[PDB]
Amino acid sequence: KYYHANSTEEDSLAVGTDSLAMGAKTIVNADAGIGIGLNTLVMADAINGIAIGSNARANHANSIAMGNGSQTTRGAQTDYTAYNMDTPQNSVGEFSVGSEDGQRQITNVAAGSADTDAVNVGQLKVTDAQVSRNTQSITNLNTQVSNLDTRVTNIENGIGDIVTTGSTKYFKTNTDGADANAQGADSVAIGSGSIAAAENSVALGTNSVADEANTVSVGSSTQQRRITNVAAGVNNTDAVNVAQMKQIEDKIEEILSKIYHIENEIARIKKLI
Amino acid sequence: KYYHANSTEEDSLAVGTDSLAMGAKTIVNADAGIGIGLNTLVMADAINGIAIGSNARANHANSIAMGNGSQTTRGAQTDYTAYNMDTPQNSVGEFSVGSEDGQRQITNVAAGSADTDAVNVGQLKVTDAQVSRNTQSITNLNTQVSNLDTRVTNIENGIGDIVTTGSTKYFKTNTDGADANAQGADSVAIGSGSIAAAENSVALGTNSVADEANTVSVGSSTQQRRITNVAAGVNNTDAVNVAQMKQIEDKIEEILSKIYHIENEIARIKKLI
Amino acid sequence: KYYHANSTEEDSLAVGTDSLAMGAKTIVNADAGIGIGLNTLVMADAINGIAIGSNARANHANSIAMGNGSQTTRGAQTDYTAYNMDTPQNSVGEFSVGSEDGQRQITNVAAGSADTDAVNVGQLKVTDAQVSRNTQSITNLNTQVSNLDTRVTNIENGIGDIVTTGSTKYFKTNTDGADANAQGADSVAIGSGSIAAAENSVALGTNSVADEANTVSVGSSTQQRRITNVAAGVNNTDAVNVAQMKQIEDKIEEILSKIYHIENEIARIKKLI
Ligand SMILES: [Cl-]
Repeated sequence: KYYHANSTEEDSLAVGTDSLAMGAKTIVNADAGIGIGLNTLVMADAINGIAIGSNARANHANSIAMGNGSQTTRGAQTDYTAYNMDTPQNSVGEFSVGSEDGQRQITNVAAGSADTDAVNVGQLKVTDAQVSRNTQSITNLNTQVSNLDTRVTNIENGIGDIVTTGSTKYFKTNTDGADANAQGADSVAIGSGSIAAAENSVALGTNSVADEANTVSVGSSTQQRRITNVAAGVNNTDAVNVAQMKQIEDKIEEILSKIYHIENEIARIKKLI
Repeated sequence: KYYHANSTEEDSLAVGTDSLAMGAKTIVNADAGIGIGLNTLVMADAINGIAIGSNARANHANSIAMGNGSQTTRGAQTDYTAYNMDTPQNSVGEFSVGSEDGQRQITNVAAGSADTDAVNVGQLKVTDAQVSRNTQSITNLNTQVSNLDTRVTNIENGIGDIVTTGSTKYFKTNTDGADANAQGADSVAIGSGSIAAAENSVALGTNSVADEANTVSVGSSTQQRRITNVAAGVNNTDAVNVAQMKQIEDKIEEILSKIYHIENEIARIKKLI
Repeated sequence: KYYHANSTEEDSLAVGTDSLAMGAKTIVNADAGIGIGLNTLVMADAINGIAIGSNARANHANSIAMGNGSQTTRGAQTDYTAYNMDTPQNSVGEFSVGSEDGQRQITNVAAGSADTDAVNVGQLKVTDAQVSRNTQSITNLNTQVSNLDTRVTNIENGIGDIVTTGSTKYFKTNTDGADANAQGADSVAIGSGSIAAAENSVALGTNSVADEANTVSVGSSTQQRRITNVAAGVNNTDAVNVAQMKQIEDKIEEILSKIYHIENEIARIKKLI
């Protein structure tokens, strides 16, 4: 009277101590067990459970099932291991909305607030919005970087020439030895193994050594150098060249010749008295 | 007798074949259908369904609803794109906890373990912990990268100056001709078109050619150079200057003068016999 | 008759207006309230609520609970900040599957499709597959970058030391002064304060000034320089050294001596007539 049930099928059987069970062919064998509809079984004494649907099945201790051919699949789980979740978890029971051969979408759900709340598809999308933002940021950086590698790579291929041969297109030196050394104040040192030891000096050439204030050394005591292709000095502080000296040598030879003849004439007189 | 129901409202109607239905105004029209409470409708023969609440509504085949003005919204769904997946998903049914214009939070839920388990707000937080870690990693690299670009920029804007001008603040050459050439071992070549062909040599100046072991060439056969601002040599292996030579020229002129007078005196005698 | 309930416990009490309530010791105090099984309450002010299980508990307005010692924990919550949302959220009710002290895994669930669908552990795994992919990409870029910094520190620690010093391993100059200046066409200027003012000229040395076409200046009017370590000239356009000159000075001194003796002999004759 307020609980109608159209049927010509067999009796309901609420077998368990303190149990409830409604519907045709409904075998509730478990203590304090609920089950509702066409052959909703409460398997093994397996206690306190619930199955609410056509051919429903409560199989695990302290669990629930819901609907068509639904079954409890593991129930209470203790010291168990959840996905995305180091540290173990505890559970007081399962809640099935389906089966191992068949599952169910859980519609119309408000976005979780506290930690143990079902989270919906929207609350995920929000995360996945960032992953996306991030993934893009990465493609940029792989890109940006692949370029920096190229730029840096060129510097090593266009300057590398300069840092290794210590040379430029107009100040070249074919050598691989000791670094030039400009050791005195305002000194210049050109070429491997050169040394400008003195105030305001220049050491010009491989293993040149300038060891005296205000000089330009074209070599050393262990190895001098001739200077070549030098135009005749004109001013007082210009360098003289060999052709210039040659001129003087020439006048000296002319003199000696004159003195010879003079000596002859003086003999030619002395004796001709 | 153990199933009380306070009411003066109309009858329950468990209409469907094999169906159960309890509560006032509860119209269960569907076969093997359950529905419980104030006008909980099982719409269209739409089968095997369930609605458990005030004005509840089971509308889709094989589905469930729960609570105030709740409705099944799509039910079983075959080969359907599920969020985030890739391959199609199958579903035996829906389970509504609400409606299109009203939804419900699902509290007190143990963290999912297997793939088809509801995941809670905690299991998401764990993911979002990493997104955060990652996002920060990005901001760093963005920053670190930009810092490198600025660095590479400065190299590219300091080192270029050289690579084009072949010149540095302290070694300069106003020019745009042939790269200098240091072709001999340990040789030095300064300035466009210079050539240091010989062992241990220097070619000092535009189009200078030093073609002899142990020399410094200040030009070539096609164009020599004067060397200027040269102090008087003191040591044997110092370069002499013109004023120095001028001294010697001066003594020679004094000699010639003497020889003239001597010649006169010798004539002045010869003839005065 | 189709609703059996094995028990010797007290009566069910469907107290609330329009309410339903089945099972032993079941106190349904709330209007339009459902509750099913042993000792299940609907007290507090649990308007329209539901509890379906052993010792079940509907405590919050418009809410639901399900199973063993289950309780409604907050119910309808409006304009609450739920995890990850920024926007506030509305809710028509809670759905508990457990307790503040004890919770439940929700097995056998089809992957959510629309926004308000429970999402399963699988749908998360898909996300977390990318986070992983991304995290790896980061570790790479942190690496790739740590390299580039290395490579770039090096260039700075090689080249730019040039741009600061004006010096390469083989063209050094120990100086802070005025840049070099190569002002004439095809001119060369070496060292701080040097000036190559003239066509095709070289200014060799700190504050050297070459102000005449086709010259190499080793200094200036304000400060000249000796040139050292210079081999004896051989060719006409080679520079002469001092030892070369000393030889000529020596012959001149020999000549003057001769002329002295000649002069004496000439006097020795003149007067000896
Ligand atoms: Cl990420």
